[PDB]
Amino acid sequence: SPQPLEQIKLSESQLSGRVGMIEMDLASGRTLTAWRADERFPMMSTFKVVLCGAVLARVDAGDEQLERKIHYRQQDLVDYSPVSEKHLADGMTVGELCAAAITMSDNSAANLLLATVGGPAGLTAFLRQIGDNVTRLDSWETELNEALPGDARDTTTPASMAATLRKLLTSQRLSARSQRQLLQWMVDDRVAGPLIRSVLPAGWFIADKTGAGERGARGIVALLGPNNKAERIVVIYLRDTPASMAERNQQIAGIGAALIEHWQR
Ligand SMILES: OC[C@H]1O[C@H](O[C@H]2[C@H](O)[C@@H](O)[C@H](OCCCCCCC3CCCCC3)O[C@@H]2CO)[C@H](O)[C@@H](O)[C@@H]1O
Repeated sequence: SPQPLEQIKLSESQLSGRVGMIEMDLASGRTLTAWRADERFPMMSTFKVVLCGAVLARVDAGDEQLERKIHYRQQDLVDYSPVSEKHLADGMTVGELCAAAITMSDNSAANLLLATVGGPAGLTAFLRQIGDNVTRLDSWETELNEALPGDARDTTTPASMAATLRKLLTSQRLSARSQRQLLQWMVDDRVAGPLIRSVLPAGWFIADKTGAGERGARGIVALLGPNNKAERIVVIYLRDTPASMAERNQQIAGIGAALIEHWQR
């Protein structure tokens, strides 16, 4: 593979799209590779990790319980609800809703959770409160995936998202149990995790959440590292490309491959 920045540039040229990327040491927050790290990209389903961080903050405060059941109606469901549509009769616990949102990308689960934190405005307030002054959620599922050209709504930047993920996972803002839960949900991703594992060299840790949206929007937030260790946060977003989903996937994979082949800093 080319060197990481070389590969990232090639991905833009080939997709005729914008790529944004950061690679960050998990333990220290040291920024390692960066590209358009201060530019705005749709979060899409990657927002669900931040959402469940806010939910866990409420649990830690005793204002929420992972075991609390939420009940809802078929008329509440939005597009793509593989787990939540199965529980119209019995409801789902808050913990199961976060598991469905993160591990299956369930959109109605995410909306039910989003309401518990005060909606898009509440989640944005939580972000400001942890010192992310950039990331913003404005819409619910599935409008938050619209990726309107030039729109600031429902965006993050690679740098802000990486810093925020690090805060949630390691800063002790969340309790020990909550930090561990948020990572385990990402470890358990069923959408992309198994596929990624199947193609990663032996010895590499992976945890992830992916997203997809309109106008080619695509992304991944991940923890990655050799020696079976979660060493670095890698955030990669794509926007404004007409390319097939297959090609967007392949380009993100190519950027990942370049980072892995050229890991030593
Ligand atoms: O610009 C597109 C690139 O497409 C390929 O990339 C290949 C790569 O050579 C191979 O090594 C990998 O297989 C392994 C996939 C690695 C996945 C890494 C997972 C990452 C994803 C991002 C977050 C952290 C984990 O596939 C991709 C896509 O076909 C080739 O390198 C080359 O044609 C071109 O430079």
